[PDB]
Amino acid sequence: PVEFSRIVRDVERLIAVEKYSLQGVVDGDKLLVVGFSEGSVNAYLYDGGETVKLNREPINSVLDPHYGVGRVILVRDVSKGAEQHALFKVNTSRPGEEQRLEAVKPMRILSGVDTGEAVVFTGATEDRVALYALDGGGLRELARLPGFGFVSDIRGDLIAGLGFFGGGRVSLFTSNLSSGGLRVFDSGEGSFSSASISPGMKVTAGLETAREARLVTVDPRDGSVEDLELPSKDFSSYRPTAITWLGYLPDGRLAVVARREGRSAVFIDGERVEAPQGNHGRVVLWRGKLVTSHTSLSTPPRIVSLPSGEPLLEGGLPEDLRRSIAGSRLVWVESFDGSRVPTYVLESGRAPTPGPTVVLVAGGPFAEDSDSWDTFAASLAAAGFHVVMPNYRGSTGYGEEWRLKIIGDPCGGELEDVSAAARWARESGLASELYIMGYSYGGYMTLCALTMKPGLFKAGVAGASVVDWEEMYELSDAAFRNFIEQLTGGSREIMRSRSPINHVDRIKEPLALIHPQNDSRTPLKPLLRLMGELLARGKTFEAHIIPDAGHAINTMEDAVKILLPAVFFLATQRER
Amino acid sequence: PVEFSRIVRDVERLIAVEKYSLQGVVDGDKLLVVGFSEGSVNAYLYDGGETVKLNREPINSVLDPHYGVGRVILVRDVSKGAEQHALFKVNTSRPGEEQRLEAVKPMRILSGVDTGEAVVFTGATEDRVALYALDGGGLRELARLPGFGFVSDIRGDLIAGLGFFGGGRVSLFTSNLSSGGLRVFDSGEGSFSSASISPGMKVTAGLETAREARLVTVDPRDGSVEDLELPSKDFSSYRPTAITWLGYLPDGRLAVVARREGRSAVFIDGERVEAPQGNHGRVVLWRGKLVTSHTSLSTPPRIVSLPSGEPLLEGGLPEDLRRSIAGSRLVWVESFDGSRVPTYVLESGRAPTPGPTVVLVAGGPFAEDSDSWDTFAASLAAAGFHVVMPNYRGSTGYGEEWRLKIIGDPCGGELEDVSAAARWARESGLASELYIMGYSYGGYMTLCALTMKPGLFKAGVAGASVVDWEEMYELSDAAFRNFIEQLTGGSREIMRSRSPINHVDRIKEPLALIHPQNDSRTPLKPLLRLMGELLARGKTFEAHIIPDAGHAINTMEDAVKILLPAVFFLATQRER
Repeated sequence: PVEFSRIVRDVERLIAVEKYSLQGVVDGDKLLVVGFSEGSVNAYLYDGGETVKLNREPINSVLDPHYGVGRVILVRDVSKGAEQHALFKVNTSRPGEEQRLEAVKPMRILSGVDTGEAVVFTGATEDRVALYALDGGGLRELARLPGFGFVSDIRGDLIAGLGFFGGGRVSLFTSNLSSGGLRVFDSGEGSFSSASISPGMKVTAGLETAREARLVTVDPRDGSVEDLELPSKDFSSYRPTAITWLGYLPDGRLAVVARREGRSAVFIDGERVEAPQGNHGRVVLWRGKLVTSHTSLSTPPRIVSLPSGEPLLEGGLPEDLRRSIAGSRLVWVESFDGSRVPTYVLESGRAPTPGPTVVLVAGGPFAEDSDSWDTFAASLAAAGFHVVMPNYRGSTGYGEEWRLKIIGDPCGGELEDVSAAARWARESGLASELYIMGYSYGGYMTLCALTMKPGLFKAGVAGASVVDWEEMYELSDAAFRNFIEQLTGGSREIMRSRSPINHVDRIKEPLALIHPQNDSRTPLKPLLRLMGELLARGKTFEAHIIPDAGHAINTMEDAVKILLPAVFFLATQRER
Repeated sequence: PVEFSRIVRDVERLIAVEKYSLQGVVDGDKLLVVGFSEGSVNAYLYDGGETVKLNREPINSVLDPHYGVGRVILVRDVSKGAEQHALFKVNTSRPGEEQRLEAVKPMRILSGVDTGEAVVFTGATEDRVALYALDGGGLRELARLPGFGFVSDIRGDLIAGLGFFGGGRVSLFTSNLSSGGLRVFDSGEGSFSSASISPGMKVTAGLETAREARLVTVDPRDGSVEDLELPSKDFSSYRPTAITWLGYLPDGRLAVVARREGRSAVFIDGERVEAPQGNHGRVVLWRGKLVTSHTSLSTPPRIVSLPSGEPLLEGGLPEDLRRSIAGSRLVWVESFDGSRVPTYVLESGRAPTPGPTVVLVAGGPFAEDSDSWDTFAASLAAAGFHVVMPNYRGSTGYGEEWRLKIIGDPCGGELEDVSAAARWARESGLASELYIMGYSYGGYMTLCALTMKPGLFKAGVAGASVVDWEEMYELSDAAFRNFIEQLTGGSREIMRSRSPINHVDRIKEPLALIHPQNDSRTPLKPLLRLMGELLARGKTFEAHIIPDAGHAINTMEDAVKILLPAVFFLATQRER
């Protein structure tokens, strides 16, 4: 067959491998890392080499610590997957002892920074997206935001952040920790992707324009925007198309992680710092060393020091799993309007060529398939599927223009891009048969593909999918309502005609639906209706609804429950 | 630390182990066996060193052959699980060459016998249950049956069968191969469970009465019923409570399989024949040898020779799996009205005592938990659960009275019996925590327990369940409609108040639903509505819907798909 237990062995070990992200430096000279480890997402202190777990129960994230703070603020879903987060203070000297910050009622916590004195975060409720501050004086709403907004940085009383305030464009906003308020700075030529407040109290920001990315400095007093000149020209000669992150280190140096073609580079004051190939996260100064996270299509996220590339914290892949990843490459696929779609390809060592191939669209929109570890891809390659990961228009990493092409056109141009990648897989000799697997917006895309292009794929997996923009809209909080509005151009007609529930008649291929029951992003309710329509029309479908879980998986149990049936489904369709 | 891959390895091997049932003897000294082997239900010829697969694709069953016929009639679902069967002739000299008997439209085929000249079977369509004959003269409907009915035996032109024609009682019926018609013979004292036509053209039948079982002779000409006395008294001394099967061997000897307390014995002309402990199936004479099937709670069904107990065809369990079954016993649990519920207990070698215990109700009503192999039970024992298997009222094997107590009272006394067994598991020291898992009527029972006895189990798994008697009834064929009528006493009020869909508000425990999408016995559609109600009320639930599959699983793939989520769910609930 289908060797069920081998698939589970592989899949469970791919989930289990330790994955780390770098969050900052606390209690002077310890690293704060968030890790998938011991079967869950935990927060750890590292001093090189005890690793001390800070939380009891699994968490969802931590707020960004300012350097050397004596505490950590854990963000934990207290609603079984619906992402109503509560905040939990852990004093770094007493790990495992948590104190719920009761002043803040549960809400979808978006981002946040802890200064040591005050906790500043963005959060969404049913009625609003807001910027909040929690200090000794209690909880304050500093400003109501138009849409999704994220805190990037705080310096003194200045708060800087990124707002998604319209048309899919990203604005810079500032507020004040004392008085509050909101100053919004839009750019005419692109979107801001990252921000940090310089010692001079200006905001240095990554600006992503039509094709290129550059650094600018915004004076929040008068809104003047000037190009930031760096003492070294490595950065400008790199020609970056996206900025992952930037930050002023404690010693005043500007650290920038920028990318092109799905791989990043680290720059300090414009000077290129040697880094392992792949993608990098924030950069911290730690014991006079530059530390970052590093990942690639074959390297689970790990903490490395620069420029040596020396691992501080890494999970190692078993060798049999390493061998299953034959290799990766970037190809440029010609789409329907002559656009080239940057597609990452992961060749399985366990499949022939041509071989069964899954087009994997996970996450999105405004996500990117880069040279970064993907558990879905690895687990498909381990199961003997080649993987094609298309950066369809609406993806990030290739400029503002490519990313904005999706706005007002869900299940339009981007679906053509995904189809073009499928076609490329066959025509180039990669794929003997095509499947599509998607999660989130990708799950939405699976349903659009099967409804709009029947015959292209042999079978599809839709995880945590959008099936109806309209009912979803009705069920969404203020952040997601606004995001749907932006995505659809505020057009209720687009909401309707681009909803695959309205084109179920067209489905010819077998489909597996996987949905966490408490998903508050892509709710289950509409999915039940789709299943009724599939049943009434005699369609072949498989469905799996996962209990006490939502869009954000933070345990191995849930991860296995979401991922295993997807792989079993494909493995089984492969034998037919 | 739920070891997913370890459970998968055990469960896939437990499904994979070959399981055989004896069907008869063909072309003239070959055994006809139906086996789960090579991952599917197949028909084989066996001659004592070769096993020859007769079918191409997986089948559901074969019709009973008269000794030595040069063909086999396979019954295969041609509706992807909905159990609309076609019949397929295979000439035993040309295995793998099938010929669909196109004169017979697909229908739910219930039973059948092939004389070599004529194929006689019972079948249910939307509007009728009927006795049919297919000879060279085409298809003929011999008689319309009141409800479920099964052909038992044909001799010359006399057809004998068992009919469920009212009040849960089982009637003997006869018809004629030439003229057709229907003679029905009811007994006042009990139900007929088996029948065979003697050389003298009378019907020998197993009569199951209030407490004991006995053999009678029925003269179809005048309807006289007289006790059959046998030359040997071992059978009467045995005090059997049920008859499994009886048949006249080609030499005129009467073979009887009778059971008591979930274990059978074999008698030839009333004379006990040594047989391996457990349960036995039909008995054939093959090359001057008595051959039967044999199974026990630790022995997957196999073909053995009597009286030696010599295996002819058996799948061997791996050692590790054999040891996981610590032991079994029969206990008598006091129920709510003083009745003793005969419950089989399977102790797991991999659980402590007290230990996590699953009350397993699979199949039913009119089924029995006996000392017979159960893949669900073994696979729970292997995952570290003790298994408790109660013969609630409505079960067979303990007399007519116990079996008929369910009539008009679904989700009543029998649920009390199931709860009493759960209570006993805890009181006696076996169970540290209780779960309930059920399939088919057992699935119904899971839903009844969670709605009617919240807090009794920690969680439940309802597979292929009844959720609404009313909607199911609207979607049922003529056989199931009649059966629902019989079970509910034809009362629309019982249908309504005993449907767990009407009690969803009451569920406090996590619940996993498993359902094949084309189930035509317990349809999916009412399940979708249950899920909507569970969602709307904030209930924790897991659901798996299996594509292209129905109530009767005949492949490994489908079995894994139904069984794996059930075990994973319990194993995960166990860590709490």
